[PDB]
Amino acid sequence: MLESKLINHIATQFLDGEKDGLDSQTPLFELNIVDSAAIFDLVDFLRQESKVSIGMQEIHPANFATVQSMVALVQRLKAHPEQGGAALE
Repeated sequence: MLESKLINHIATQFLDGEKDGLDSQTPLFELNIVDSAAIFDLVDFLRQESKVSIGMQEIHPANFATVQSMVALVQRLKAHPEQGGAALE
């Protein structure tokens, strides 16, 4: 249900608080519903819950194409200690 919590978050600012075309298993790319702008928000949600950091370099919608894409993107960096902080404080 955590996967629908990241949806309804931006579904407010994007869809007037309605869920249609935008959900976890729904193809965010094929329907083009979510912008790359809201990816930055979906990031904060995932990295916060999973207690990890991700770099802006890795923050792009290609990796957040669906729930199964974005979940697995976090799962790869989970095995890393520290990453993303390149030329950044």
